[PDB]
Amino acid sequence: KPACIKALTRIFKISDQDNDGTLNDAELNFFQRICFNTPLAPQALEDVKNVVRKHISDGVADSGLTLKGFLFLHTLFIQHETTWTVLRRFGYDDDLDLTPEYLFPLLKIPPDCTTELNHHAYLFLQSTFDKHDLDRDCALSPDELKDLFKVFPYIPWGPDVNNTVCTNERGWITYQGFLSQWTLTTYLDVQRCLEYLGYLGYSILTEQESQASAVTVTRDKKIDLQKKQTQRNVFRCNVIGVKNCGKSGVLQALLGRNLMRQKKIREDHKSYYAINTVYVYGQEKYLLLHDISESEFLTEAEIICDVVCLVYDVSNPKSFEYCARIFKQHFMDSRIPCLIVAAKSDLHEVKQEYSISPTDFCRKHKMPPPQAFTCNTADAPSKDIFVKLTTMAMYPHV
Ligand SMILES: Nc1nc2c(ncn2[C@@H]2O[C@H](COP(=O)(O)OP(=O)(O)CP(=O)(O)O)[C@@H](O)[C@H]2O)c(=O)[nH]1
Ligand SMILES: [Cl-]
Ligand SMILES: [Mg+2]
Ligand SMILES: [Mg+2]
Repeated sequence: KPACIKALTRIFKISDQDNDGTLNDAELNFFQRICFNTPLAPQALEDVKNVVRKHISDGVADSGLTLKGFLFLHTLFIQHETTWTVLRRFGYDDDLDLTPEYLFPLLKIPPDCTTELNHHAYLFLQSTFDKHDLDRDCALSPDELKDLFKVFPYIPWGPDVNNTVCTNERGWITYQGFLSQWTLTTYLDVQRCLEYLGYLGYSILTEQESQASAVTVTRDKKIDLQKKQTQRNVFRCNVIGVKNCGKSGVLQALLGRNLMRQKKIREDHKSYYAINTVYVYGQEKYLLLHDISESEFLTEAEIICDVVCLVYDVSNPKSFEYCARIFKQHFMDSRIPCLIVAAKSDLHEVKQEYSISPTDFCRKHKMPPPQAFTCNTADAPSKDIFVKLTTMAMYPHV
C-alpha cells in the first residue's frame, strides 16, 4: 500500500503539468484521455469534485483536484481495476515499479554516430524548466531542483554539474545551462538521458511510443568528412596537455568564468567536462569540452572527437613537448583538426625546451598558429578559441 501511494503521488506530480499543486480541468481531462480513452462531461466532472468536497475539505482547491483529493479517489474506486489502468498507463508494473520497456527503450547507435535531442524534445525541456522556475529568475535554486527531482527515484545531478554548464550569480544552473546539461547527457550517455526523460514522463506527456522518440541519431562521421559537410549541432573537443598546464581554466572559460572565480571551486565539485553554445558565422552550435588528464595511456576513447585542443603553459618550458609528442603519435596523420593553445599567456613567456618552436611546429604540420589564451582577465575570458575550435569542427578542410 505505501508503494501504491508513492506511485500515485508521482503520477499526480507528472499530470500536474503547470506544477501548481492542483489538476485543473485542462490537466484533469488530459489525464482521463490518456488513461481511459474518453474524458468526462464538463459538469459531470464537477459532480466528481462534489463527491470529493463532501468527504474531505482539502481535496479540491480552486476548481482542480489536489493530491489529497487525488489519493482519495483512489480509495473510493476500490471500496479494483481503475487504479491499475492508471498505473500501467504510466509505466508501472505489478510490483509498482517502472518497467524496463518504459525506462530503457533500446536505441542501437551505429558506429561513428552521435545522439542529439530533436527540436520537440528541447521544447519539452524548456517547459519543464519553466514549470519549476517558480521565482522566474531563469535559474533553478537547490529547492527548485529538489522539486524537479521529486519524480526521480534518486538525485540524477551532483554538485559538479554546476561546474559543467552555465550557472548564475550564486552558482545555480541557468535556463541555458539546464539545456546544456541535457545536451551533454544525451551526447555522452543517451541511455541515461532516456531514463531521465522517463522519470519526467516524456513518453506519456508528449504521447509517443518511447523516450527514444526524442533522440536524433546523426549520420556516420565518415560521410560528413567525405561530403565535406555536416548537419550536427553538437561537437566534442578533447583538451590535452600536461598536469597544471591550465586545461581546467580553458573549460571554465567556456562557461564565462574568470580565473578568480575558478579559485573558489571546491575539488569535491570538480568536473572534467564543460559545454556551452557558440556562434559560428551566424550558426549556433554546441561545443563540448572534455578535459583529458595526463595519464600513461591515450586509448581509442580519449582520441575520438571532432577537434583536438592541445594546450601548453607558456610559463612551463617543458610543456609544449607534450603537445608535440601526443600530436605525433595520435593526430599527426589523422582526419581530426588540431589547434594549439598557448594558455596562461598573462604570464611571462618562457622559452620552450622543445627542439622546435610552437610557431614553426604548426607550419611543419599544417596547423593554425598557436593561439594565445588566458582566463586571468577582468570580466569573462575571451570566446575566441571556442569559436575557432567549433569552426574547425564544422569545416575540417576549410
Ligand atoms: N596566471 C594564470 N594562472 C592560471 C591560468 N590558468 C590556470 N592558471 C593556474 O594554473 C594552475 C593549473 O590550472 P588548472 O586549470 O587547474 O590546470 P589543469 O591542467 O586542469 C590541472 P590537471 O592536469 O590536474 O587537470 C592553477 O594554479 C591555476 O590557478 C591563466 O590563464 N593565468
Ligand atoms: Cl512515469
Ligand atoms: Mg495544475
Ligand atoms: Mg528559479
